[PDB]
Amino acid sequence: WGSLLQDKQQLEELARQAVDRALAEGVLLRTSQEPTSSEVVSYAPFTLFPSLVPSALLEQAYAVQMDFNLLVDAVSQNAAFLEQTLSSTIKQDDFTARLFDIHKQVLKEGIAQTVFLGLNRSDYMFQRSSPALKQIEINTISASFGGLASRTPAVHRHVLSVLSKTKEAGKILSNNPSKGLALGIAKAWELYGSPNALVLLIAQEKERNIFDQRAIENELLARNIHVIRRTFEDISEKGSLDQDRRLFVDGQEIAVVYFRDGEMPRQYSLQNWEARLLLERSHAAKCPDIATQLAGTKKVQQELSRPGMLEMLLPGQPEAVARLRATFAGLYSLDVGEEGDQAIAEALAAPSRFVLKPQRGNNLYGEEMVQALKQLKDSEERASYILMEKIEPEPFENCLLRPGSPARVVQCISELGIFGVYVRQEKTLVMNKHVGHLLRTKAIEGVAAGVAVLDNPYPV
Amino acid sequence: TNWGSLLQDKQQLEELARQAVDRALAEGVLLRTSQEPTSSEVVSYAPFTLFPSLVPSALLEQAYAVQMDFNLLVDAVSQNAAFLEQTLSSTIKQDDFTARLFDIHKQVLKEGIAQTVFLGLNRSDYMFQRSADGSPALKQIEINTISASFGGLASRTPAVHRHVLSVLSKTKEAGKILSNNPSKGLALGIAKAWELYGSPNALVLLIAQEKERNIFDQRAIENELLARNIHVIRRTFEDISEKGSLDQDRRLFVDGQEIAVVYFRDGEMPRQYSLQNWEARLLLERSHAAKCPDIATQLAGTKKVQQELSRPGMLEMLLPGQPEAVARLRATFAGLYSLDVGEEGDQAIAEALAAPSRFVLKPQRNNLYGEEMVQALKQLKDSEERASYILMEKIEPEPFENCLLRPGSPARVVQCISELGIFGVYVRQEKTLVMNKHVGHLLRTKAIGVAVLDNPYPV
Repeated sequence: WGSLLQDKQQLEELARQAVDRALAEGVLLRTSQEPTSSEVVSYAPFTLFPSLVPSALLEQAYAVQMDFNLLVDAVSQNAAFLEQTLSSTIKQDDFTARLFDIHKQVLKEGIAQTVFLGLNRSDYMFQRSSPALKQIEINTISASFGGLASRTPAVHRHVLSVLSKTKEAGKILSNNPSKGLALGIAKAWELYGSPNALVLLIAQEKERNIFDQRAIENELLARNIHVIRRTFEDISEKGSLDQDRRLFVDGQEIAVVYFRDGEMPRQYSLQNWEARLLLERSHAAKCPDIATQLAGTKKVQQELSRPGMLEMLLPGQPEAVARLRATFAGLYSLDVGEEGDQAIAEALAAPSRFVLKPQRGNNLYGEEMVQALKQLKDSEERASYILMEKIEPEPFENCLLRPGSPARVVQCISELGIFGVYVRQEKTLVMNKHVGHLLRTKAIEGVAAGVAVLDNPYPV
Repeated sequence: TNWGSLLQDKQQLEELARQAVDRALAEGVLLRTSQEPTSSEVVSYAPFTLFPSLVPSALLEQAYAVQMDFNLLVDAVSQNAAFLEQTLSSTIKQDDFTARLFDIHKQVLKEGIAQTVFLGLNRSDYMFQRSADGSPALKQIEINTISASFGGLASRTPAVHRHVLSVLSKTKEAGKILSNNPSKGLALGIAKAWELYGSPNALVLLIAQEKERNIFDQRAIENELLARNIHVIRRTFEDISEKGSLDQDRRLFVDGQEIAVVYFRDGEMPRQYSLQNWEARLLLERSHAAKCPDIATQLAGTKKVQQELSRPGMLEMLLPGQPEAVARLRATFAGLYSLDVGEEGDQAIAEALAAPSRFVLKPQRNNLYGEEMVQALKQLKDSEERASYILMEKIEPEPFENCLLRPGSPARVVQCISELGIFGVYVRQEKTLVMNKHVGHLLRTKAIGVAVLDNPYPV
């Protein structure tokens, strides 16, 4: 479809068509100027065209989501695994220490909730081996863009239709993760067993991605389930527990706490840490619970790759273990010791093969990674980082539409996300599924730079 | 209302307003800002009401029931050269805008009309007058025969009002909001004209200025056409001057592509035309393409034609043997008065000078009330420019309370009045009427500032 654009004039004309359709379809962010206000909005950056994705790789990513849901839930329930895995990390990293301290406090007091759920997103890249599916990470707190991802297929159908490619417009895959994500919260709300109780959505006041979050709220409203949006500071001021640890905000009972904040250390303060502890101690279901946020950390991801580790967490499930392990790339501990020393030495000698990732645009490549490794080698801070195999997908051409940037065709690579939803009542899994996908695409330079834009996986 | 009376403090109102605005944005109820009217990189919501305003079912039904009569009336006017010439003979001597529209109309009649396909997308607007008995009566403000607006955004607002009522657990009331999709019906009129034109590869040409806040409303019509494999190009009058060309059969080409339908979303006001833009308007009118509207149909929507249509026996002359249609049309007419030279115009001027509260002064080309109207009438009485104005009965609906949401303005409950619009679509091949229908409604509400989008809640 690229060949049909004669020059920059035709490209800019098609880009204008795409942008106006994206806005009409609700593919929206607040402005960076006014992240607290909907009095002006922009479009969420997205690709002019849907990017080609081999059907086998998309199928493989879908086929392992229920395994990842079981694995994260198994990790969240294994106090010894979490403590052994994170012991060195919590000594160095204040953020992980504070999350772990809340986990320890609620384990000590006893878990108040009987309803557990996860809304997550497992992210992959296509490694040049033929392409192979390899996991970047799994996002177990504030799994984003399921709302906007439900709105972009119509935009790509519009762009292909403008070019009279109506057969190709029809091959774009329908995608509605926001319905599935909402249905996970709705199931947890039903199991909590208070018809008048609310869903509490924790979000900071500065939230450019509010429309993505409102999509989940709109789906719950359609099912007569009401959401209140509150900050951690609002919970510090107004939240409290009754004698049975039921959570009340503004006199209203809370059934489900849905986090869309609390993933990064700068989002906290003393009062916000106090609020996170109050929420975790409550009888409300948490999405995620504190142990499940810990299950999504880089150090857990690295330790899950150790020989025999998956078998220990998922006993007697060889097919599930095989599907999970197939997605694992090289993951290396940088902890003090000979093994961490070898990984540092390998990355100093061949920096193009590795990425340095803090326990958390913070990843380091090339010369910046080499400078950081020289500083980390004789620092106990080395426990707060992992090294990973650099995944280099085959670049391809697309046009990344972002406000303030002229429409230009550039070399790109993608990240494929699968949205997972599971719900457990006590020890019993009642829901475990995939609910849709997210393709995001970034310009290369080879290191991906700029923020990833929304895309759709065109099946080939 | 059951919903309105739950909002007792400013914090409650502001919280519900935030819910409304976020849902409106998600539903594509969008408008460019006044300061960035050429760019879609930063936009906002089209102003709208927090709640749907109460509208008597009988008045909505009456407005729908007269639309097909208005479509016949405007089409009949457009085809009656003698009626247009007699009606506007004094107007064209004084008003440059009417003179230039009329001159194109005359040049095309003299050359011969090239198109064989005709259509109108229009919007007939009403207010609810307090009648003698105290019961409201439906009275026409005007009919918009060029660039009939907001049928795209009106297709998107019902979901917003359902959301607001659902937040308040008023799900029965959310269910009673009327479904409304004028965007689809308006596009289907263009699609019918495109089918009758008979060129599978011909385009719809949408004429629009580069400075266009209401682009999203316009795109809704384009989206509906694209769903039916009909393609739109947006061009300015300046683009048509540069690139528009006719073949020996007066087929219109832009960038080598044939044009089946010219859909005007510009050209309703004099300030939109340079001399080059008037040349472009003539080129388009001379072409074989269907025009929405044709120049005669734009003239059919003007204030002077509106007033002359109220003369005794005039409807009967334009719509012979149609007594039930004539009665439905005439029922909606308020007082409309010529200000042309002569005793009658003198009588209207004297009545308004003496009792200004009863009247509004309206230009043919900016409506004047009270003291401002009196000063203007003193200046117009001994001026030939009186031919460029009509006097109209002042319609004062019963005020009611609602909350008008506008970007950058605080949420406030204020006294309001509404205008109810009905969208009309008709398509004709030569003498054969192929489509004639209503396709939806538009309720707009204003503080007693800008009219905001609303929905008529049936009572």
